[PDB]
Amino acid sequence: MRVWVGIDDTDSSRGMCTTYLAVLAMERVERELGKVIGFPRLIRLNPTIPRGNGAVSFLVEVDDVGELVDVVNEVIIEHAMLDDEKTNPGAVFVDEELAVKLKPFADKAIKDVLQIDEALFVIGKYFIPHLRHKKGRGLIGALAAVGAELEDFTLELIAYRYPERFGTEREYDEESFFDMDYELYPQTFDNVDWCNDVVVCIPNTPCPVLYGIRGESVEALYKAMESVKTEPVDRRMIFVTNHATDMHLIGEEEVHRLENYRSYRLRGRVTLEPYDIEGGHVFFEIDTKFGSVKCAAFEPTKQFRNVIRLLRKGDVVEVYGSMKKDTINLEKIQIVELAEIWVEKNPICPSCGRRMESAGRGQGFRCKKCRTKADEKLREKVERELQPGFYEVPPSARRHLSKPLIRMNVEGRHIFR
Ligand SMILES: [Mg+2]
Ligand SMILES: [Zn+2]
Repeated sequence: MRVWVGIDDTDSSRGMCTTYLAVLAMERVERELGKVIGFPRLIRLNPTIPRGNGAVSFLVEVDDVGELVDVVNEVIIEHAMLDDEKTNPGAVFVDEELAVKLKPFADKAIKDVLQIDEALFVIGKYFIPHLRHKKGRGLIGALAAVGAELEDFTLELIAYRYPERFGTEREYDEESFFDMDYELYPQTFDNVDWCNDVVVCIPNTPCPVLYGIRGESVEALYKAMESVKTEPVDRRMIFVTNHATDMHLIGEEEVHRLENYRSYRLRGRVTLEPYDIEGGHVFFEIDTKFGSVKCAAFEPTKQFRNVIRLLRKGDVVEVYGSMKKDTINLEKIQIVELAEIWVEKNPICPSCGRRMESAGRGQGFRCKKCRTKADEKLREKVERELQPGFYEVPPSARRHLSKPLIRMNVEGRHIFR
């Protein structure tokens, strides 16, 4: 029997994660019960809920479901850090035929906020077998990993370390990764920030992941793997993911009001012009269908603040990001229509080229150093530095679910390698 297995909430801010444990589980199943069918899936959920918010599923074929539960159960007891207060493992076991009924659930988990009671209701309703070793908060993610429909998807090859070296500093050749990026980009993407000289695919944490490489094909991913120079790789796995799909984005048309803890694409026109602040942050405001909305480019977006700092009143713009504390964290932005600015100003002297000074209330204008004259004010359309089109935050600040420009089929994209 083909059964989908879902798991979340295994993470300890010290030595275990989500994906690692799912690989172990996969190994055990493969050896005790049956075969894992296809690739496992890594499903990131609402990225606003109080880094790295992702559940995992995989398809297996086994003879008996009750044994499957037990196998996974034991994997959890042995490997998950159950003592850690922020670790409430959940897992579910769903007939292939029944996964489809969970698409809406998954959707809501990715875009919205969910309660445990809902997860439980669904489980009771379909007599879904499940594990909840502590709190059942992890059953939300487990159910979502199983239900999620992936129209668009990307792949990530995740390489894990040898246990012996968990918690220690990683060893790797930096150039290795920049070189790998030159070769394969964009079949691999967002693994390096050229502008900021950062290897993005290598985490900063006491976790089992050595590196994770995002990309479009299995071919490219394994190519990336062979070119890269690191300390030895123990386990390795490719997941189909909802990374880089903007799957979390609720469009303005979809909704009456805006809420915090949700993410949006919405168009507006600038009202309150941009202004820096206290910590290296650049705010502004736009008028929208929902009224006045605060947008923000925080310090960690670096050069992306430069393009934001430009725009002026009335500019038509479309914004992408999460709402926290009633302001939108910009991930991406489109300059749609540039505001036309007219200006009436003093005439430029034709000889010396400097600005003509007034000559009195009705007396027109003059340039005294030449012997020159003119009667009416020069009238120019203001020419601004900001081109229309699309702009995004640099890779070192890309959020997991943020669809990067390179993966969009649009005109006027401004990408800075
Ligand atoms: Mg998680
Ligand atoms: Zn002059």
